[PDB]
Amino acid sequence: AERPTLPIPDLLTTDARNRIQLTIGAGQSTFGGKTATTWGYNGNLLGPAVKLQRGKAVTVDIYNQLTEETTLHWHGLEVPGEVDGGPQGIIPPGGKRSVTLNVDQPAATCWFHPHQHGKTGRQVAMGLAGLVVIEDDEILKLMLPKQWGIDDVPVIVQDKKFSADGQIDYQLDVMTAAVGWFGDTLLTNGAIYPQHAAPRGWLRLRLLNGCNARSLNFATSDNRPLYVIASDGGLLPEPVKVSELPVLMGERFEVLVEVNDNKPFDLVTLPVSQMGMAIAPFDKPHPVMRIQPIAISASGALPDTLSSLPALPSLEGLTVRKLQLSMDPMLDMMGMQMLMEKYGDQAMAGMDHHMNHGGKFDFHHANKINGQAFDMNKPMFAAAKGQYERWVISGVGDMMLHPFHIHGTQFRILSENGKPPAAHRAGWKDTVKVEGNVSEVLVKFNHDAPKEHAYMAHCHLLEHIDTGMMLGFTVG
Ligand SMILES: [Cu+2]
Ligand SMILES: [Cu+2]
Ligand SMILES: [Cu+2]
Ligand SMILES: [Cu+2]
Ligand SMILES: [O-]
Repeated sequence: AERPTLPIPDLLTTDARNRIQLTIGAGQSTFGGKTATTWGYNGNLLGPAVKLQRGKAVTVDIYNQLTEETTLHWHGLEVPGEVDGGPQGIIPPGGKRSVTLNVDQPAATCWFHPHQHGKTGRQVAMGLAGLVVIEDDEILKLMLPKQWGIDDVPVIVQDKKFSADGQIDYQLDVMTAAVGWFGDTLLTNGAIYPQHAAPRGWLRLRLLNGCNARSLNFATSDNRPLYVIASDGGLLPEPVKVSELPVLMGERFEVLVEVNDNKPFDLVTLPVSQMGMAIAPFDKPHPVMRIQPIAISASGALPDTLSSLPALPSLEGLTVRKLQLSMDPMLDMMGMQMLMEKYGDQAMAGMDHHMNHGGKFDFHHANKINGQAFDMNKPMFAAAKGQYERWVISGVGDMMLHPFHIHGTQFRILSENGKPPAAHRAGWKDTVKVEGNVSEVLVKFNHDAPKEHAYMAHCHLLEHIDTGMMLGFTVG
């Protein structure tokens, strides 16, 4: 049997009333020939790509047809707290909420997903994620590959595991609270190892790591390079050639890759040094999708220059905020123990050389920032509006991977886990690696967020969010 074609999310623009309609609902999908209940936006699984233009306002009407509450957060969008769709942005089951997004940031690939309090991991695992394609005047002048689903394609990479009956096997338990929910089956826009037919020339891939907990590292099967043109928050100043591209949970990169006649190749993910993530089949390079060259010329360009990246400002005088991540030691130890007991030594491959005691010992509030498991009723601080701040985020105290994400902003990384950032990570980012060390970012918030619709700052390993590793903050 041939590989299925790569599914392409619909690219959705506004109607005459200036509205985009998103319906959140349950349906069925098929994986390895077996039906599973899944959730999607405007469909059974995943979601569309919402197209936004800088300087234009759109209204999004969001219909929750689930039987449980949800929220809809626009990861990477610089919007006021009131429309941010964090855990306070509740959409009742069977209800509708509308938001007006006044887009004011550069071209970028962002995404959207639920932020339901304590249930974000489950709701993403069940299928809910969509994309956001922001354009501006600058990017169109570059003449990059631009034919959606032909030479400009989104690639949403996610793992799942399934029970014997075919259903998605999600659990938030002591093991997954520590190390995350991860699986043995890799999906690419919902499909298992699809093919994508691409014209000769440049192919633009908009890569999203949509896994709950699994870090990825993209490369090609024949070692042809990837030319990174954009990070979370938009274009780099010029392309950065890489042989491999690590991507943390919730991160996006756009790359160009060459397509040549008669030479199919795979996009793959290489084994990562993260606990639990190198269990077979992920102990070896794992195909993500096959690129099948078509002998028709593609028109897109890889320009020498992409955008202007402003200089980092002087750091003296700027407010320095400390955010100390932590995990309860006992529940960290217990989750790791359960991982080791289940999978053995392979659960640490590639790393460096039972009674009820009450609510005090509950893993549901075991993970914390500044000594506090997330309290939706108490923002931890008020950040300045329109002012650069230096946020220092420490994971010293444990060795888990914490891709740290801050709502309401695109920031510049100053130190990523104790080193200056790689060139392709030195531009606009909404995520920074924290793993047993300290990161520092330069952040600015252009929009207000009140106590009642506060911004969040959190680890993007979803099971850590749901077990407390998040804080709220206000702006303005
Ligand atoms: Cu996110
Ligand atoms: Cu976000
Ligand atoms: Cu974490
Ligand atoms: Cu978030
Ligand atoms: O998020």
